Amino acid sequence: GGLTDEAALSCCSDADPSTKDFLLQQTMLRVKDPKKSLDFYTRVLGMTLIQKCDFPIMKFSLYFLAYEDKNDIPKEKDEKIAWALSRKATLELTHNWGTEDDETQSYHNGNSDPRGFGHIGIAVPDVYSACKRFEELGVKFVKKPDDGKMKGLAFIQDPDGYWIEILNPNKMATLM
Amino acid sequence: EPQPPSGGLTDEAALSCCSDADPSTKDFLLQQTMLRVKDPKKSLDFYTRVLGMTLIQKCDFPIMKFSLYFLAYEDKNDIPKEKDEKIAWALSRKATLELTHNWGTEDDETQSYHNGNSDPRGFGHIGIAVPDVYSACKRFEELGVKFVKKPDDGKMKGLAFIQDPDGYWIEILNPNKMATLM
Ligand SMILES: CS(=O)(=O)Nc1cccc(-c2cc(-c3ccccc3)cc(=O)n2O)c1
Ligand SMILES: CS(=O)(=O)Nc1cccc(-c2cc(-c3ccccc3)cc(=O)n2O)c1
Ligand SMILES: [Zn+2]
Ligand SMILES: [Zn+2]
Repeated sequence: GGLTDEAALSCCSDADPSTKDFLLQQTMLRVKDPKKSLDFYTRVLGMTLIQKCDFPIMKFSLYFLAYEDKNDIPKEKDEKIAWALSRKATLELTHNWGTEDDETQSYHNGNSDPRGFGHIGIAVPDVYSACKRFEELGVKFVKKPDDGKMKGLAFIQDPDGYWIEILNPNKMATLM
Repeated sequence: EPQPPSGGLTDEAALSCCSDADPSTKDFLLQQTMLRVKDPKKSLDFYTRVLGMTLIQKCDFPIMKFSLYFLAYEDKNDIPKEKDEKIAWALSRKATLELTHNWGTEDDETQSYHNGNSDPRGFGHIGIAVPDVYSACKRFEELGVKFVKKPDDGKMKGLAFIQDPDGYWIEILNPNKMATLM
């Protein structure tokens, strides 16, 4: 069986004062082709590319996507990195150079053997209107809002096949 | 001297693939990152005691034999007591971690999840911004935390990777001391 609410609470500790300003800054996913991924995250999902970092010595690039206003991105280089890497809730897309030209290469989404990571999730004001727009855009669905047991909750996929949950926080309590 | 090769995209080519955010997406937020955890007792102790996150919501689904534990950097005094209000508040917080416990995994010694950092790769890590990478890592060392990369080991100094009980990687970074690494 699972843990009781009390058994879970007993495993939790209060926050040490040295961690009081820590923030959950990024989730990193590797992407085969950044051209496809940037188009999906910006045009389809509405995120903004807030920082791009190239590491020629190590043959990779990092793309930082976030729900931020493009006009808040600083003009100066060093000021840019400090601002982008201090935003909460960013998505870091790692492009290992050359994967886009390797026809046999693909990344694993974590939802089949071996499992681990499952998904990222976007909270939206209306799951149905968001998903009607995704359908019009040709987005691939793992779960349409009214498919299966949990109504009003969807899973779409990005170009690498990573799962993205689409949820409305105000319509979740009814699923319990 | 000759310069190292320049692969991938230029800044301008990357921006050629970016479109302005559609106004219908104006209120969207990146709410959660889901990771499967073998033993929620160990994971809750790690994320709360070591990292200072708070358990904001616990969901149990007996028919499906799993539980969800939502962790976030939120004040515990902001957690509503009433069930419906609590769910709406927790699931509307930005930057939460959803830990999935498939019941029974904690009893199976031969069971473990994949961290995405060995074949087959995909997900890499979550990352926490801190005021001081060095003092945070000194404390993690005192607490017996497993490291992937100490701050001054490897190519990029002042950036660390630790691991949680399932072996997922967690980057520890100070955004004010990253620009000097370029
Ligand atoms: C066991 S699994 O790995 O297949 N995952 C899974 C399956 C079904 C629903 C949800 C889910 C529910 C909920 C939820 C539903 C109702 C109330 C609160 C949370 C939140 C959420 O983020 N997710 O992903 C998660
Ligand atoms: C390419 S990889 O799969 O091996 N991952 C990886 C390894 C080491 C560091 C970084 C990193 C750097 C930086 C960074 C460093 C300096 C300046 C700007 C960003 C940010 C960041 O989030 N990460 O993860 C990423
Ligand atoms: Zn990172
Ligand atoms: Zn989820």
